[PDB]
Amino acid sequence: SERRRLYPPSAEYPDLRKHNCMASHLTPAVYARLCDKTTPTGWTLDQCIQTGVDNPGHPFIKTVGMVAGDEETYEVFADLFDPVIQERHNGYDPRTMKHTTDLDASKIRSGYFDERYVLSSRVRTGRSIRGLSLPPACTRAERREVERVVVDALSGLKGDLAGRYYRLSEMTEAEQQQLIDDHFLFDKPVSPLLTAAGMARDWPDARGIWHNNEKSFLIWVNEEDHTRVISMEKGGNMKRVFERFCRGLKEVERLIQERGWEFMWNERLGYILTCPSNLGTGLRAGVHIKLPLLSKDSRFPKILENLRLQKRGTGVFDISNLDRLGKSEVELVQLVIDGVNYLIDCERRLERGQDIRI
Amino acid sequence: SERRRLYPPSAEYPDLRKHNCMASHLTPAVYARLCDKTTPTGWTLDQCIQTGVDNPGHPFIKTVGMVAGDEETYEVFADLFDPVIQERHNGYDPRTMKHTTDLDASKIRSGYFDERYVLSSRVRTGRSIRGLSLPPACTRAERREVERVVVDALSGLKGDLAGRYYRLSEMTEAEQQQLIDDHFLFDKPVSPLLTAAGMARDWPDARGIWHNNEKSFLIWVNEEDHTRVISMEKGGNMKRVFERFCRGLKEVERLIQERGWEFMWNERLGYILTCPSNLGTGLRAGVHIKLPLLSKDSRFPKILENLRLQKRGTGVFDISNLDRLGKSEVELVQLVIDGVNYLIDCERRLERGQDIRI
Amino acid sequence: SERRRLYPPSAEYPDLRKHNCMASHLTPAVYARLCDKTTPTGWTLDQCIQTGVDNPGHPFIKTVGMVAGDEETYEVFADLFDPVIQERHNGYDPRTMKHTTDLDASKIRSGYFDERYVLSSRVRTGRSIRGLSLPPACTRAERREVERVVVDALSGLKGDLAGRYYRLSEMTEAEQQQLIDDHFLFDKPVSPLLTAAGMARDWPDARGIWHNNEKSFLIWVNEEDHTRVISMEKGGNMKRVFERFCRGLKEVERLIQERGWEFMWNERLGYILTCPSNLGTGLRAGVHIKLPLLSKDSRFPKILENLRLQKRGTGVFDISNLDRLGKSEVELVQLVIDGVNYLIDCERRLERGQDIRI
Amino acid sequence: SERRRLYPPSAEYPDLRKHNCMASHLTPAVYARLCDKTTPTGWTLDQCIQTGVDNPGHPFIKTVGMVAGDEETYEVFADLFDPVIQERHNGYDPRTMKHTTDLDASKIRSGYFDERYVLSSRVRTGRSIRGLSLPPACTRAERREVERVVVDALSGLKGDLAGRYYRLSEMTEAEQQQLIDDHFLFDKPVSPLLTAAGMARDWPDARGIWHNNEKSFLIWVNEEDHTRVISMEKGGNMKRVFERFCRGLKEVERLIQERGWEFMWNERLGYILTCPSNLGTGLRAGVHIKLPLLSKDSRFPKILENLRLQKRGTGVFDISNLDRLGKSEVELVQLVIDGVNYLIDCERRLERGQDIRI
Amino acid sequence: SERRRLYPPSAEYPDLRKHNCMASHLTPAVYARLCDKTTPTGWTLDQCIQTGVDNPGHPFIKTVGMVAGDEETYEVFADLFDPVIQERHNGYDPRTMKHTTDLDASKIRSGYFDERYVLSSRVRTGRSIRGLSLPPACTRAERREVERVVVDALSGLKGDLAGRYYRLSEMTEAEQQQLIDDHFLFDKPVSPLLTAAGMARDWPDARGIWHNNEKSFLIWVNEEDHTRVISMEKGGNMKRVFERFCRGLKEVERLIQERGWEFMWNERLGYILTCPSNLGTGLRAGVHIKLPLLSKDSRFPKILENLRLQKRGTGVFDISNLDRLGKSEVELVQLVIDGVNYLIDCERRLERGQDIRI
Ligand SMILES: Nc1ncnc2c1ncn2[C@@H]1O[C@H](COP(=O)(O)OP(=O)(O)O)[C@@H](O)[C@H]1O
Ligand SMILES: Nc1ncnc2c1ncn2[C@@H]1O[C@H](COP(=O)(O)OP(=O)(O)O)[C@@H](O)[C@H]1O
Ligand SMILES: Nc1ncnc2c1ncn2[C@@H]1O[C@H](COP(=O)(O)OP(=O)(O)O)[C@@H](O)[C@H]1O
Ligand SMILES: Nc1ncnc2c1ncn2[C@@H]1O[C@H](COP(=O)(O)OP(=O)(O)O)[C@@H](O)[C@H]1O
Ligand SMILES: Nc1ncnc2c1ncn2[C@@H]1O[C@H](COP(=O)(O)OP(=O)(O)O)[C@@H](O)[C@H]1O
Ligand SMILES: *CC(=O)N1C[C@@H](C(N)=O)Oc2ccccc21
Ligand SMILES: *CC(=O)N1C[C@@H](C(N)=O)Oc2ccccc21
Ligand SMILES: *CC(=O)N1C[C@@H](C(N)=O)Oc2ccccc21
Ligand SMILES: *CC(=O)N1C[C@@H](C(N)=O)Oc2ccccc21
Ligand SMILES: *CC(=O)N1C[C@@H](C(N)=O)Oc2ccccc21
Repeated sequence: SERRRLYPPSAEYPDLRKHNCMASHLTPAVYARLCDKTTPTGWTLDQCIQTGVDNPGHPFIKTVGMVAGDEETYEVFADLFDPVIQERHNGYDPRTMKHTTDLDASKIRSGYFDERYVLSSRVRTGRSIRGLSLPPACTRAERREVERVVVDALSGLKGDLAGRYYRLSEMTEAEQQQLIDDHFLFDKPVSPLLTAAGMARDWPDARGIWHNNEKSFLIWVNEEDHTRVISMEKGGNMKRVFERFCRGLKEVERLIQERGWEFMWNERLGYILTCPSNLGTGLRAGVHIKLPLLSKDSRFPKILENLRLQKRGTGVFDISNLDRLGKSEVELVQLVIDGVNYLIDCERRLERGQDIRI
Repeated sequence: SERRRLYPPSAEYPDLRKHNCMASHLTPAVYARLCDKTTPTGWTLDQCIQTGVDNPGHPFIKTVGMVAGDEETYEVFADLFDPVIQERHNGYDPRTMKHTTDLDASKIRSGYFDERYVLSSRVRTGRSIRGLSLPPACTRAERREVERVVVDALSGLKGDLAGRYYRLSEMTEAEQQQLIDDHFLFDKPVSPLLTAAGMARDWPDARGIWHNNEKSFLIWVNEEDHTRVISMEKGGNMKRVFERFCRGLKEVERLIQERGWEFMWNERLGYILTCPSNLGTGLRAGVHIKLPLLSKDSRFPKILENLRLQKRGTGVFDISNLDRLGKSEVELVQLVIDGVNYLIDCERRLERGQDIRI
Repeated sequence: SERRRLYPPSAEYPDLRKHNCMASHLTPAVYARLCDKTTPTGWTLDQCIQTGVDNPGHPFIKTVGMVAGDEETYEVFADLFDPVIQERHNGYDPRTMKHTTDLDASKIRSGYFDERYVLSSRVRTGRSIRGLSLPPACTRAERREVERVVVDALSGLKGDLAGRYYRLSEMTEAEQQQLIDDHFLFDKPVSPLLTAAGMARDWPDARGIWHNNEKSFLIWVNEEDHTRVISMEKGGNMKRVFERFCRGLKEVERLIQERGWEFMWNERLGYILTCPSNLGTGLRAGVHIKLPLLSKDSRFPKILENLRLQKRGTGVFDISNLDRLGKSEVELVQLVIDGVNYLIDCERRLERGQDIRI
Repeated sequence: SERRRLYPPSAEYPDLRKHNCMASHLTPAVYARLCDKTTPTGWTLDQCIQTGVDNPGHPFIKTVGMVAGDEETYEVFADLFDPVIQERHNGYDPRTMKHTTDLDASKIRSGYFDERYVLSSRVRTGRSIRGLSLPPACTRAERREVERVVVDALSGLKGDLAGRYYRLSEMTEAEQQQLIDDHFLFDKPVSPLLTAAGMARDWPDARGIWHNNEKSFLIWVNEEDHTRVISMEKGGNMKRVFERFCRGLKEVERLIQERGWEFMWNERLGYILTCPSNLGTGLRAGVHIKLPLLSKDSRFPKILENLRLQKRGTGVFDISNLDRLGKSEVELVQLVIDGVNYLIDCERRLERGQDIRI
Repeated sequence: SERRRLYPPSAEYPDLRKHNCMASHLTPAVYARLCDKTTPTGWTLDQCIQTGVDNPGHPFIKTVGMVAGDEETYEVFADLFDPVIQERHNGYDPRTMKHTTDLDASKIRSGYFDERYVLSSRVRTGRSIRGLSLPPACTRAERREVERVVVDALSGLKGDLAGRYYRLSEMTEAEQQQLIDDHFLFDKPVSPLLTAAGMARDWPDARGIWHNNEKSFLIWVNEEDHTRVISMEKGGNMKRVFERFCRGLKEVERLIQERGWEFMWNERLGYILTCPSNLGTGLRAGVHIKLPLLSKDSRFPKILENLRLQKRGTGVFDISNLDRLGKSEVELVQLVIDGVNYLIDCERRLERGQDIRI
């Protein structure tokens, strides 16, 4: 009979009285409006907000609290994501503003650093294959398809960017631990965020690591995104690292389109990834820095805020950029270079004169 | 989205903690089983049990608490009705037992009564036109169709059983009151049972009374059933009353089938009516009796139970038969005749010697 | 087979030849147009107009004659309701005009009355929970859900507006009668209007009364609407009564949205209720007045019409406002205050000089 | 399997190589376009054109060659009917032009004729009840419903226009023949045109004739349309005939809307009837005329064409108007009056001087 | 909305109060049961019974009154046809009994007649192509397909049974009349039975006559069935006529199956045709006889009944067999031969001694 009554959407509304951006930007009207929508692959709003709902989030710590199951999610649930995307990326408006992508290593300047605290340099991005559900919603078949596509493409790389693909299922635990310690691998997700998002399913099936012979170019397959590209260099020649990064990414993309596959990408958001915080470009060019001359400073938190830098624990700190949506890859790399140059120029403990220089 | 959850059937289960036969024979399993069924016309279980649920029923008073929206109901909701029908009709089992219908006025004997307390004699039955929803569920169009069919059929009656059809909408209030007082009309339903059953809808549209010239043969159209046939006689010659009743009913049925209409009827239940208490034949042959020599008796209620008689208030009492399902019309009339003959014979106040004679 | 023919809509058209606003504003074209529409929950036009069709209405008495089964009704059947709403609320046009709601007790002035005939003061409004069918169409599950939501919300009230919820099913008949006499309860619906609308179903299941300790703030749950809020004061300090009313209503609404529920509300109509006469705000601020110095007046009905006041029997009269749609709550309260001030000022029997003062 | 192929629409195209307006205005493109459309009641193009296809039509005789099964037909198959309607009604364009209806008997003048050849006067129109399929497609139930509606409405007529309804099924053959001879009945359809359209189905069930006591106002029920209204007068006082016609038609329409029924009517076409030739108003005001002074004239057909008159065989000729769509009823009646006045003024055989006077 | 109510089937029941086998074997229960069924091609019960309903049938004349729209009709509507088939074919029971078909011309004996009244001899049968709707329901495309199949098949005939196909649309009226007079053509259907059955649609499109050079073997395409085969001989050598008939029929069937087409045929009924009277074999072997020595006999109708013969008007009488279902073709031919031999043997007017000899 059609006279049976459904649960009112308000009955399913989460209890967000002690939470922290989905919780603040989710309202009864929005949930009721989106309670019945769904992407063509079956993704639904509750699945998007499950990770945030499960984890209330510690005070003073801002977490997005949602994920996307496929490309169509950002369109179907735009009314919810858009405020979150805007709040995350310091005012960027997905509805109106547009994103531009450039990967030219000629524009960059400076590049060379000073071997004082740079230690190492790295650049990282993510890429999702179109037509395949994202890790939060991907099934075993889709995950295996992503792995096959990426592996077959990378097999065609020639020259310096030529290496091998190692499957987690076929790798010894000791070797995996050694690679993790050497910063050349990813660990099994254990924090509540990933598992609540449902991205540790079927571990370690269909997760792998492709790295070049020199180990200066790595690609994680099915860890947080369909592909996570990394260009590393145990030094401070960010120019060369970014050059290798962009050229290898271009070659990988060319090989992807050769077989008929395309990276998810649209003008409003750019490259599409799971975490809305990683939308835009996904670039996280950064470096490692030392504790002594820097830890005992006066007000570096304000300095980092002024120069748009993100400081986190190594694994001595790690300094990178904050926002990926909006600015372009070359812009973000230049910003990081200028910020680290300022940091290593005004680090002087021999004298004083820190200027911040917003 | 198909992920939304319906209200569990147990959520809709009525609160029958202070009720009296649907309440005792309705259980969570039955409601859950039938919570989704429905007759082809859209009748549902909640509609069937609404009248009983609304009225808890006074203690010591047994009411069915149920109705049917059409014929298919008794099939669709048989798992629920059948215990109620069996409990009502003192053990009759609809599932196994079968019903037989006869209307021969030759079989009856005796007939003539004594003008002591008989006063008046009456016989009543009900009939439902197949293909049309019953009064609880009938719409305006179906009610008008029932009225048209019945009126056109009765127009063809000739001879003694020839009279006129009076429409309630075209009848003065004073005339209606006079007819009601003369026991030749039906009043607007006001008791909670009928209104809760939803049978007072659109009153007085499409309700009428067809009566012969002598007013000894009446038919109420759309009051409690599609048709309520009555044969009256201000006397005690039950033989003649039943003869006229059966012959007129046969003629009316013949005229009904002439135009292609059929009375609802199936072997298990016989003629189909709204109240499950009226199933079977609907016959309620009875008479009116006096107070003085009778009310002051010793244990008449036991006598009535023993002889299978129903005593109610006139409008001095009214005595008739109890059960309609099972026994046949001739059987019920003979039982009533024998019971009233016993009552009048063993009414002796001049002496004693009541024998009950179960 | 698809060759079977449906009943033409004109066949179902009611017989309104002796009725009084649905009958005047219902025409064959409108019924034919809306004969097949239905709200997503299954509400249909015939259900809306059943209450008016059953009750022809006494001459010179204006009754709306229709009800709404849910919010979408006012949209789906707008072509029928809109003329009715406009005729009821003295020219307000739902299609074009818009409604504004304010609940500020600072704007009100005067407030204090004279203890001559004021006796008592009261304010009343209604509120419907979104996502749940209205009482005319609500099922048992939806009614229980409404009761649970309201009770859980009111449990969070603290301070002066803190009290208890009493369930009808768990309340003695004598206590209920005493509360009714004290004007602190609602009686079981018995008028034909209520029952024909199907709002007495399942009585008294899921009907309750929540009142504060001082009994100056009451809330009827599932009597005529999902919630009926009342603020009472056995005096004439309308200012304080309205202050308590608005602050308590704001707190109740806040607690409602805390759990994810929202009151039905749209700009064109404001708060959505069953009777179209109660649309807009539902406010009926009024007072009780005495008979002697007032009943024997010259042309008080003209005075009430001029000052936009409604006078009805107590249970000495009750004087309040007429229209709720259009004017705002503060506006209506101020109008009532000014009207009663005029009445108690121009009540002079010591002398004459009534001015009406349209 | 869905791989099976339907017959191409061109396969069903009729063989119209020796036909006469459907054949000229039906083309392969139109048939292919409309080969799959259908009115909600199931009417299809082939049904519309069946009557024209079966009857090739004699040369020099123009017949419409199509009919409509219901109102929606004229909308659904407008691409085919519209050229036919325009060609029939001498240039009227249904798509752009609009129709206006008036029935005032005050506007008419003259009226009185000369008892030379007028003999008798008559006016005729047709009317279709909305919501019921037209005779070509109506089933038995719909035909009976039309008859019931018309009979119940006409029962309410009072005064001069009060009479009786006679059913064909209950009328003797001799009486029917006498009525036909007296021009007070219709004969069983036998022409191939009628039967090919399927309008003689179930004869004589549900066909009747309602006529007033004076027999000056007749109504044929279910002969060519749902209703055919006729006002007759064995004389030449066309003014009185038209007055009675219009007033009786107004009363009948009022009684129709009283019960909730409406005549089919839309601005573009006016009153909707089966034959597209009868669209617009259906008025055929005319008279009977004699042979001698008129037949042996010079160029009578030219005079009729110039004056917009239609001359046909009585059952001495019968002269009326040609077009119904476009001009209004009063306009058509005035045109007929002027034409007959001119005919009876220029009929002079005593002398010559015919002027035609286009 | 799904709350709208269909017309009850009893509303559509025909008015058969003055009819004659469908009318007697159609009852309200059967019509109600079959009111919604339909063959896969859309044939419905009302279409089947339309021909009988329209024509009441003269008293003392038995007509089947129904037709079939396709092969599946006899199965879908078996509950109605089966009593009619049984009543028509003197007790044959389609449900239980089975039909056997033989066409061997060796079994027949006698054959040669006496040139006294035989005059001419003829044999006729019908055949329907499987997968194509029967003439009552066939569209233009299906009719053209039947014509194409039959013509292409007959083109392959060689030897004595070689001739030409003449299309009605391409044949002069005078030639058609001459062929009709010579008993070598069929006339345009005009009887009410045919037109009511809807088998004169689109005349003369797709109707033809294929005849051999000697004109002793004819085939009517799309006149009453898809194919009507006839073998004629202006004499009395029934043996040769039947031999040619059976051999030509076998050759035609072989050519039909060559292209992948099959004659409709099932064991219960045999060859499937429109009129249920023609079911079984369709054989009507007969002869023409003279008036003088035969008309003036004593009890010829009794003789015809006893010998199972049918006498009808020529176009002097025509005598053939009565029943086709049951007995086989050879059986029917032998019965006709024996009956005519008896007739021409006991025709003696020179003396008496008629024996009837049931
Ligand atoms: N500049 C760097 N130099 C060396 N190792 C790095 C650098 N940046 C990141 N890593 C390594 O990457 C690993 C994971 O980094 P993570 O916090 O997941 O970055 P992301 O989230 O951008 O992938 C760590 O074990 C860390 O050692
Ligand atoms: N034997 C009788 N004599 C006279 N009137 C009777 C008799 N039986 C019933 N009636 C009349 O029938 C009316 C309604 O009876 P009711 O209780 O409705 O019987 P039922 O329910 O079987 O129709 C009463 O007003 C009563 O006067
Ligand atoms: N100003 C008032 N003072 C005291 N009691 C009141 C006042 N207004 C209403 N009531 C009480 O409310 C009860 C029901 O009122 P009702 O007519 O239903 O108003 P509404 O329809 O607006 O709820 C009555 O029993 C009456 O005593
Ligand atoms: N002016 C008239 N006077 C008398 N009888 C008339 C007149 N006009 C029509 N009739 C009668 O109407 C009958 C049918 O007319 P018909 O040709 O069907 O007109 P329509 O098609 O407009 O109904 C005829 O038998 C004829 O006698
Ligand atoms: N034995 C026969 N000899 C000559 N012509 C015949 C004979 N039988 C039938 N016909 C011709 O067949 C034509 C139509 O016959 P019909 O009554 O339609 O038979 P059926 O219905 O079996 O086809 C008639 O014109 C008739 O002349
Ligand atoms: C930013 C990110 O990678 N996130 C967002 C974070 C959250 N819900 O706030 O949790 C998860 C879980 C799994 C994968 C990615 C993230
Ligand atoms: C027996 C009868 O007519 N009933 C049953 C009774 C009940 N619910 O127990 O109430 C009603 C109401 C309406 C119509 C019939 C009955
Ligand atoms: C105005 C009101 O509260 N109404 C309207 C009234 C009518 N039909 O005119 O009937 C009912 C019935 C139940 C509840 C409310 C009302
Ligand atoms: C014009 C008219 O009344 N027609 C049209 C005519 C045709 N097909 O040309 O056929 C029929 C048949 C029945 C009723 C009316 C008409
Ligand atoms: C027997 C026969 O050929 N029939 C049956 C007859 C009837 N309805 O009784 O009518 C028709 C019409 C058309 C073709 C065949 C028959």
